[PDB]
Amino acid sequence: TCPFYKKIPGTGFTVDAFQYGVVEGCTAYFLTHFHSDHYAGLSKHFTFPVYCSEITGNLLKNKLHVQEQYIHPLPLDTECIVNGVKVVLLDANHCPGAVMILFYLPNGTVILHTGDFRADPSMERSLLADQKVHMLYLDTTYCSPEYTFPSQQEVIRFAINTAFEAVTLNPHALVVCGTYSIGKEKVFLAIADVLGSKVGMSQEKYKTLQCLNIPEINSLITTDMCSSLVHLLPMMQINFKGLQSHLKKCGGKYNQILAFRPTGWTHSNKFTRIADVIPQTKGNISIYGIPYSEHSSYLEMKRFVQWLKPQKIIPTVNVGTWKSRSTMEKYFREWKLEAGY
Ligand code: NI
Repeated sequence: TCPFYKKIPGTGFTVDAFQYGVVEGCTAYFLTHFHSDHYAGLSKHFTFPVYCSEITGNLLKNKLHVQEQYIHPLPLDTECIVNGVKVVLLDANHCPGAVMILFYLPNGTVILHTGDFRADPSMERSLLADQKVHMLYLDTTYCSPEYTFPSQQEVIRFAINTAFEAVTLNPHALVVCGTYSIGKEKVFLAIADVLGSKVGMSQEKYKTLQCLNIPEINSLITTDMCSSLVHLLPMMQINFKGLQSHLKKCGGKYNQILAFRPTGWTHSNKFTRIADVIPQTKGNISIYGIPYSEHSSYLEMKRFVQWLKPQKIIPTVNVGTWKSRSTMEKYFREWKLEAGY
């Protein structure tokens, strides 16, 4: 049965609610982004209207084989009508195609559903500023003060400098980047751009990237592994064993690997500045763990919510345990007392 946190009250709308079969009373199913926990249940067998961004629609058609008749793409930053209700999709600063949805209810209530997001100050100067938002459905992935991380830009600058140095020292070194879903494409795109290369990958991953509306993409990526000095592999294969095996496959064209593992947070974010990062090394393979997040830090989340001043918050992440719900409720009350709403 569909949870209350996936229903928009006073409409027949749901958000990210595809794993429950037919939801009784639902006339329009929104999909915030193409991550499998959110699209779970969608397939060529789905026959109700799905509303989403253009990029998400491209993925639904080509990767999941959802029939075109049921895909309803909407543009961003544009007031649209769906089933007699005014809605706006906003960029979520998550993965490609990911949106937040603003619902303008017939009774006059305004609801923001963030989907998955990485809060940013630029959101305080969007259409959200034009009116009061009463209810917030919030991505609470990192809703605890220990979760700090660097900016995306600091992480990219580190990755670019690291790769340029290693390949200038050894022109026969290969760079490898791990991946398992869409998101975090700037890691590999920026390293390839500094090295004057295309990015090589599997046919399945190339197909995915060709759905993302990236300008000039044919100049940036290829399925010809041989021609390229930045390669993508599944995250699972970024270990000494998998990287040695891969080096064997390339026809001795490279004698060394430098690899990146973009992660979420792990325990050592608590001490180590990006400049201090050092890799794990075994012989001619070195691997760097880099904390590249597409979710809000605690401080980013707190800033956004204290700016928005919602009357009610409904979390969408870590809601399966009481302990987690209680802890989140405590932070929400702190933030409200501090900021005066
Ligand atoms: Ni996501």
